[PDB]
Amino acid sequence: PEMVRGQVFDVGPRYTNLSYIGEGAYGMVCSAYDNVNKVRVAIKKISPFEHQTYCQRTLREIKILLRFRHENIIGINDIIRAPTIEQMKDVYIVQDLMETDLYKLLKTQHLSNDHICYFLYQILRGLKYIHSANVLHRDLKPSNLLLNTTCDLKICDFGLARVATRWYRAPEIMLNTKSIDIWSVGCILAEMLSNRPIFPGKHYLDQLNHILGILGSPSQEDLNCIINLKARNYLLSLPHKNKVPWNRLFPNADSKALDLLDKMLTFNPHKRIEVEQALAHPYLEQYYDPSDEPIAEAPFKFDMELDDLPKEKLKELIFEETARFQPGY
Ligand SMILES: O=c1cc(N2CCc3n[nH]c(-c4ccncc4)c3C2)ccn1Cc1ccccc1
Ligand code: NI
Repeated sequence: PEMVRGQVFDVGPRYTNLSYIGEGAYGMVCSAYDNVNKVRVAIKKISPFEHQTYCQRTLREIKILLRFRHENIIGINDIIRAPTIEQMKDVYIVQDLMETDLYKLLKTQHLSNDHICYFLYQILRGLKYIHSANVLHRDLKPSNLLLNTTCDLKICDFGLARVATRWYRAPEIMLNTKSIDIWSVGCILAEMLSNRPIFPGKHYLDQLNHILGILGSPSQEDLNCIINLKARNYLLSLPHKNKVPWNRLFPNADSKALDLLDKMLTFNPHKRIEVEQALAHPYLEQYYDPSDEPIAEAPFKFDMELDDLPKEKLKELIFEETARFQPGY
């Protein structure tokens, strides 16, 4: 078995010629050659069994990604884990290999207005499907937006996905709602326009300050909803902040792109634009095609209350969910 950065990757004999992609808290992504399909694939190693929260994420992503089928959403082609539950410490999720991600692309490339428009369309087409299944992604960021050589976009990382970095987090998450994904897509749109994050806060306080520095001081109506007391008081203790017009921050940006940006980056989630209205925005006219925008057959529903389940039980559910990919099923 191969070793990638002192981490073992037990995916052989089928998957070999491993190469590092990235890593998180309890997982590592590599690329490898599939000796059956004769292509390179992406493999995601997960070690979640010590924590209940990590077990919940793993099971949700596996369940959601195996039911969904849409061009702009990553699937699961294969899953590797030990023959027995006692020996299963890791789960390897095999997925389509893409050329890069938006995080990497925005670090080296300046995007044309037509490419910002096209990438934005595919995010919203993907999210149109997700939201139609009554699911929120809850963690849309440039690293979760995969791109291939022909500019096809796929949304990955459904660990935080639920049935309806802090830089892409909606203010209502920071002040205690498919609207949270729209906020993230708004942040991503702004980063595509300038190659830098619009709200790069070092901490939540710095995050809220970055937000108010552009949007201006929140209105009474915006501070009317259920809000955390510490957060509400903090905002009430701040000196007035003026709203910075969108053309001052993005002088070169397409005004239609700035109209949609404004509607997505709305403090009040109840006043924020929805996915379908965003797809119909004049800015996405050249790509908008409701004939070619699939929705889910029925809303996604989990059979069990996963949050209440002990980590040992979640492991069993994971073992059963992953059984269909084992030889002799
Ligand atoms: O869940 C996923 C799946 C991911 N990928 C799998 C599919 C794919 N195809 N092409 C690529 C790619 C190709 C070239 N450059 C970058 C990416 C991926 C990346 C990536 C991130 N995360 C979040 C994560 C990672 C580790 C632990 C926990 C969470
Ligand atoms: Ni292209």
